[PDB]
Amino acid sequence: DLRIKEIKELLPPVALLEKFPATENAANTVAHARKAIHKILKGNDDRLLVVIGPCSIHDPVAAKEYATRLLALREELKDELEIVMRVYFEKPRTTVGWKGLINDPHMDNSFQINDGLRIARKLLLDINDSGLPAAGEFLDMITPQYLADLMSWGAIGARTTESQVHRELASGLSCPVGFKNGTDGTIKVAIDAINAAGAPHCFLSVTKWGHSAIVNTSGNGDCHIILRGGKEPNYSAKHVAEVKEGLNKAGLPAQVMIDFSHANSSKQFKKQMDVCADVCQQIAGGEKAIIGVMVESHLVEGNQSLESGEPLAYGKSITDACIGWEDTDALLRQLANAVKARRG
Amino acid sequence: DDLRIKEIKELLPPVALLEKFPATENAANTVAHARKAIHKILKGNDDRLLVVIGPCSIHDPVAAKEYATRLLALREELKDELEIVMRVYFEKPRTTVGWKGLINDPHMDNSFQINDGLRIARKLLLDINDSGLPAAGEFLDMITPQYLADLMSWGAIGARTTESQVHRELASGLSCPVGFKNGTDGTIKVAIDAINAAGAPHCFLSVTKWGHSAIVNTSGNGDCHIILRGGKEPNYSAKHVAEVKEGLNKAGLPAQVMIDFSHANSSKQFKKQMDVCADVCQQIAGGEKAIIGVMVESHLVEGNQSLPLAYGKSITDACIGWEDTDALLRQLANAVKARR
Amino acid sequence: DLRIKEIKELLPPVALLEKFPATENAANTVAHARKAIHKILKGNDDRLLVVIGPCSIHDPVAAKEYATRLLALREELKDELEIVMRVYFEKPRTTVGWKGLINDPHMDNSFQINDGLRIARKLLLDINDSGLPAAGEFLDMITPQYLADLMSWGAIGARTTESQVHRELASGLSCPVGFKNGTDGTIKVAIDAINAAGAPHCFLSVTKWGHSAIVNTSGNGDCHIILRGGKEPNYSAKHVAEVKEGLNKAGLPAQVMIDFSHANSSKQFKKQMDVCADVCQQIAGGEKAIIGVMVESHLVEGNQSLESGEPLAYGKSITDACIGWEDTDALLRQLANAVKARRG
Amino acid sequence: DDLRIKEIKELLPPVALLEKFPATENAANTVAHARKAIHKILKGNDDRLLVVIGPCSIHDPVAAKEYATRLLALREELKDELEIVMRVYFEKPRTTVGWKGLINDPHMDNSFQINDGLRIARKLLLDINDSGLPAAGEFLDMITPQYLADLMSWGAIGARTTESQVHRELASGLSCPVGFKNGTDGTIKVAIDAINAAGAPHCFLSVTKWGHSAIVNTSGNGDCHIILRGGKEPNYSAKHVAEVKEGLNKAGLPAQVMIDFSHANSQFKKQMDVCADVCQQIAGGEKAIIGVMVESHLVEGNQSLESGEPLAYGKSITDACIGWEDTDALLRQLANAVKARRG
Ligand SMILES: OC[C@H]1O[C@@H](O)[C@H](O)[C@@H](O)[C@H]1O
Ligand SMILES: OC[C@H]1O[C@@H](O)[C@H](O)[C@@H](O)[C@H]1O
Ligand SMILES: OC[C@H]1O[C@@H](O)[C@H](O)[C@@H](O)[C@H]1O
Ligand SMILES: [Mn+2]
Ligand SMILES: [Mn+2]
Ligand SMILES: [Mn+2]
Ligand SMILES: [Mn+2]
Repeated sequence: DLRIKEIKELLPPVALLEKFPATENAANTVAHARKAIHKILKGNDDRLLVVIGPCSIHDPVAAKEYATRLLALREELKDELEIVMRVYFEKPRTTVGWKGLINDPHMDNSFQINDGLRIARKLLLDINDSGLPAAGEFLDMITPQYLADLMSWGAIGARTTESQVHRELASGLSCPVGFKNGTDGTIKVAIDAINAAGAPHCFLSVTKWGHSAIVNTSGNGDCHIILRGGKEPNYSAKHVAEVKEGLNKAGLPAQVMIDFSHANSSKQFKKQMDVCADVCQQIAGGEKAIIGVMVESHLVEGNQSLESGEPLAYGKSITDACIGWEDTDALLRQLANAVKARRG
Repeated sequence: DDLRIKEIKELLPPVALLEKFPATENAANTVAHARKAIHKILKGNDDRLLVVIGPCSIHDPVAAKEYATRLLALREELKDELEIVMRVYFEKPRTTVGWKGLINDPHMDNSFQINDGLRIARKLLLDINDSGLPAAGEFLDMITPQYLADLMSWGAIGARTTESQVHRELASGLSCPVGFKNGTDGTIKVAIDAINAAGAPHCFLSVTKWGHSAIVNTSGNGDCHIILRGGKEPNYSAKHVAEVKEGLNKAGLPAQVMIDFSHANSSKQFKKQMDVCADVCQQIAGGEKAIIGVMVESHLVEGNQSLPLAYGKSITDACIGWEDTDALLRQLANAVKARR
Repeated sequence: DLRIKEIKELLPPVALLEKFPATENAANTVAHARKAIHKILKGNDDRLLVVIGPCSIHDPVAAKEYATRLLALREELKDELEIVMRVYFEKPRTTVGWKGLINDPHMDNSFQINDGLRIARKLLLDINDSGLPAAGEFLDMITPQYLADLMSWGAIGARTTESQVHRELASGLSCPVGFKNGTDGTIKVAIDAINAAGAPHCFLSVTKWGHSAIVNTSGNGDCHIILRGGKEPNYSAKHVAEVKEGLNKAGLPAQVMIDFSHANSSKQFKKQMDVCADVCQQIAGGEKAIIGVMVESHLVEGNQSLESGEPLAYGKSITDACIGWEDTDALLRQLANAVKARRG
Repeated sequence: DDLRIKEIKELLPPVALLEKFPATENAANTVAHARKAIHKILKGNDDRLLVVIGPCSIHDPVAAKEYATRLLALREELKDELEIVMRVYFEKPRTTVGWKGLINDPHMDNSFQINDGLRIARKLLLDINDSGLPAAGEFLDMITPQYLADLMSWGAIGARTTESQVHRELASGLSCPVGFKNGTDGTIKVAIDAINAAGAPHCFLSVTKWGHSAIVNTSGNGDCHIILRGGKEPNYSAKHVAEVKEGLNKAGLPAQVMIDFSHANSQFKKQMDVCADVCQQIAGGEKAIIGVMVESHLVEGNQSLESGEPLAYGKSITDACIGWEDTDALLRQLANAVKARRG
């Protein structure tokens, strides 16, 4: 082990589950949201799943204010929207940068992972306990053991849709799971992923106790595609119809989640509003295959760079740029009205 | 919690397999020598060719040992041209579902006797290395590596996981050199990004030799390289090799490549492997120095079969047989002779 | 494992440490009480260490009511007495019986030890946070990692004083440790234990992660004897003189803690008051060797049987009989008066 | 706080030693048959005598295997009268300090190479059982047994821990029979309590074969008995045996004893005198004596490890033992006393 420079103690998941147990409210929130999303995926509910929130969480105070504002819209638009808050801790990049809230909660490159896990789990508990469901991103096979019991929906990392170990992971998760399409806009890997995750699997994994074990999963039938764009945006009606034809040819439900950001928005946060406009039209004219959307959203629009010896703007992303609260309110109201038009 | 987790069973920790199956002196010397040789080839201070060759997947230790005894003869004969390393792959990534290799399911009956699989796999790897033959594997599983990596002289991150951050992290901490396949579509960038990440230090969650999760800090691995394995069309041609060399130079990496003759470079047809050998041999005989290694899917008997089984025949991808193997290795040795 | 019927999961110490961390005041209570006892054992404080409280804890509610009453007397008498509450979670039996709160918190042979550890640590934390230090018998080889950081003083029981694993345990404990003499009255085993515990040791133990490990200890110089009687009581001046000589002969300071209960009362709880009368007269008369006493004390006197199935009376021991609160108050004032007269 | 904890180092979990040194078929058969034979002697359906004999402590695996081969000859030959089991103890519980034994200090230099020592001790136990000779251990810790107890056909709880609840818990869950030494006052009440305690089921914390702590439940071990080892005076006479028997009957326990010829009942050669008295009792019809314990080595006596001089071969570095010639004689005497008791 000449390339392993140090090994350091890691709190076991049981220690974070005992320090931060789900309240009865928190567990009810997760349970209710997982069932609602399942009913939507089965086609038995016609509401739209909306996953919306910051690119990444770097400040629990701002995240709790965001959650309060979002929860108010969630109660008001519940007839049309199943609103879930995006609670992502890290923005994966090949480029250098902040490794996110779990790795580096103090944002200073100290890799204080035990602190990060405590802060992240406590934030998830508080949001769920307030009544707002949470959506997560699964980047690795160890982190989910500390947090997934507070997640109502998750996304597998776009760079690991094709990976057997991430698919094995999805097949045993208690929540619905979204797989992003290919970076060139094709959907073949994502369909392979939905199929693989829907099968039972046996593989190695760390347990709640911090020990590796052999685990058997049931398979996960609540997996769906996330359209995030290829070279160009792929949110249009032509693209949606192509993806629906692929999903039918593959014997899968012809339903999609559309990610309004990044490639689909051309990497300018404001263009999420344009994607909204298009997708709302598709929903208002009777598109039932669009069962969800994902939006990058924060209190304060835009973004900022993390800098040594310097304070940061409150509520503003330190990773990718997000729409701010005003646009977020308008966007949610637009989608709600679109869901209405489609129904009567 | 755990409504899709059906069962949780005990798993031997790496320390028990390391204690049951300690490296002999001979196995350890084999691994060290082979790592130094591949490092020398990668530093450019050796004109020989790294040849990673053998079954697509191990599924029968007895046939594997016959193949190794046969391959060891040629490794010895062709020492001055080739650094021959046997494919000993215990883990197989599926396009969707299927048999995942000896470790996951040694009895090939969906009994998933992974403690058995680890015992069998380690014993096989130890005997091979102990006979003097170095070994190569794909590192797919995040947990299994600690049971075997000390007996591995070279590793691969598959095409379907080259883009994975956890695999890049694992590579940053391995004691052996590592090849990264190109993407399934043929994309070269993902692999260049993996090489850059694997050479950097990382800090991440992982599992110790005691079976416990821990925080690990790695040093970074400078001995990583790309493996051309094809996309929609093959990418072994001199044109593709030139393009990849220009990409590596742009990325500030050494302009060096290993060429996988199988998978999408052979269009999943085992005989095209000899066709690619012919084409690749020409590049090497004409002075191409950027080709530092190749990989070939080879077995005792050619072709493949579905999962009693036929002896010497692959139960995953189709392989060339022993006779075409001998001929291929001699073709590569001759091309190396000519290059210098 | 033919005689092993079942193996069940156990929360690791870090889980209990994370769920119930020491407050600042709890940690201050432990640090100050250990320092004050060390000062007494070094000869630099003339006050009396008093370890007093229930034979066993079986009910947090009565334990906390008790703690409030004792805290008020610790505050009023602290110029004379260092009062430390008996908070015993583990009981050694002559053959079989209820082993205490941790082993069987619901007192019904359901052995819900994970519950018992949660209950026990929460209670220890509440008592220390209130300002009252706590004493415990260290019987089990695994439980200490869940509690020792909240213990200001520990006892190795008469039945285990001779035990090498218990001496090793003591050699690595952060708190002072008393060794009872043997059940037949033998003094030499406690003297040997003190000497063994003062040396460093290397032995197998379990870590805060719940894994077995090799540990090295520094040795514990804050060990002393506890006189608990034998076939006959051994609290009297004749016996104290013999023990001081025996300690000096073995190169140990002539210092003793006197247990008023167990064999020194012939298991008759009211006689603790007679032991008290005699020891107070020793202390008031000038006996410096008596640096501590121990007393079995509860809200209500006497004891009661678990086996009858009757609902338990409040504040009343289910193990050895104890003096009630009124006797306890009179006893603590007697001891404080004796210490004052010893100084005068 | 951990002020008095200087260092924490890695420990192989039992599964690692079990995987490196698995029981052969022969070792397993030896353990099973010896345990069943001792159960039959304790239930009173075999008239043979349990003989636990061998070095006070094992410090040299080579010498132990030679003694084991020598004793194995005597086992087969006297097998109709005696169930011979080798004493394979790794340490001498020492009043307060000294050489700590093979598991702690296999290299005998205070380097505490416990992982080495566990390997060496499991390998020794495996080889001895595999050859056909059962082995007897002393259970001092609650972690060591997990590495070794499957290769043990009988065990003793140390006299300094007979009273200890945690060692009684351990006994209640052991797969082999267990003896409890008397106290030191030569009294038997703590040992009677230990047999009653260990006979009951318990629930308690223990370390598993995976090296993790867990909650275990046990069934209770009905195969426990007393060992008479003396105190300030020897307790091996027929008078003492009669007192112990009335005490066990009064407590509702089977009236049977094991007599330890050494220690306080002992002067290593006085063990030969205790054999002399014990044989007279057994020949004269004493059924209650179901076993004996004898400290024996290749070479009689003992010797000091803190001298700086090379140790003699096959000679104890702890308590003094009888040597091989006296060992053959004692065993034949016991076989003859058992013959006289029977026919
Ligand atoms: O500081 C929180 C910020 O939230 C924004 O959405 C809002 O426009 C700002 O006025 C400010 O309240
Ligand atoms: O949240 C912890 C995770 O952090 C990621 O950045 C990393 O890729 C994983 O290996 C894991 O350590
Ligand atoms: O066999 C190892 C044992 O060694 C003993 O000397 C010690 O008292 C035990 O704690 C245990 O470490
Ligand atoms: Mn983003
Ligand atoms: Mn293949
Ligand atoms: Mn009591
Ligand atoms: Mn001895």
